[PDB]
Amino acid sequence: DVSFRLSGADPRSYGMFIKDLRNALPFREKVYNIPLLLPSVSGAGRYLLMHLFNYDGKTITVAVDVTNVYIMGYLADTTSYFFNEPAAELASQYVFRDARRKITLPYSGNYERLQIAAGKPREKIPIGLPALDSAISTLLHYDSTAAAGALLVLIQTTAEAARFKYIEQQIQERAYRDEVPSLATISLENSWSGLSKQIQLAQGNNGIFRTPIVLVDNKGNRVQITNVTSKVVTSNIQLLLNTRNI
Ligand SMILES: Nc1ncnc2c1ncn2[C@@H]1O[C@@H]2COP(=O)(O)O[C@H]2[C@H]1O
Repeated sequence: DVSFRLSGADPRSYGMFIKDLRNALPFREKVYNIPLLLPSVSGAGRYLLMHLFNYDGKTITVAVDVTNVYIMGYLADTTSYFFNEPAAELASQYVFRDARRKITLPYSGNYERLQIAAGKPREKIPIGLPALDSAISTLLHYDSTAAAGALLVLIQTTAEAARFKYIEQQIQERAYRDEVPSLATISLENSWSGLSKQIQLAQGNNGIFRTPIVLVDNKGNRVQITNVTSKVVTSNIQLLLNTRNI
């Protein structure tokens, strides 16, 4: 398992949590020095448990699929909650079995579906460590509209920070003050599957992307990624989605 406590949290302790989260995801190889997530994991081993504590020390446990860093569902006290999608229904056979009741949320975990349920797109929802405190508090007691927003904060401050060093550093900048995600943050979230695919294809194409990827850089400017010498490949991306799952 991995844990993060908002009480006494600082940029350093958040960084240690994101390092713990990356290190809990299995890999058999690295592609251009980036861990390659597994094509498949059978049984309960597919799911990592993340224990998150708000400023007041109240806790949820979040189940994460270790093949793709997707959040499946979470446990709050004696109630489990799962996304309305087949991967999450399967997860509910293995995690949080001892919950008194299991609620299926009225949405999948897709960003587009969560944004419709929340009533706002990601670009308008402030993120940061205070926002994550609020999200844990929201998820402790069922409210499906509030939960959608809280889940968009939770996904970006955990899974997306695990995937990209830049996003980890953006949340560190928001340790004591929330701010809507940067243009580069949204670009990277949207591009993870595409970048993962092109980096794996670059093995066999001399490090050259078969299809260049258009991103937004840390200054808000267009950058076209053509090959593995790009900063996004050498420094930023931390995990690759296996091409078998694309
Ligand atoms: N259970 C989930 N199902 C689908 N997407 C999820 C889930 N949990 C978190 N996400 C995020 O929603 C996003 C939608 O497709 P993405 O390529 O952007 O990557 C995904 C994940 O980062």
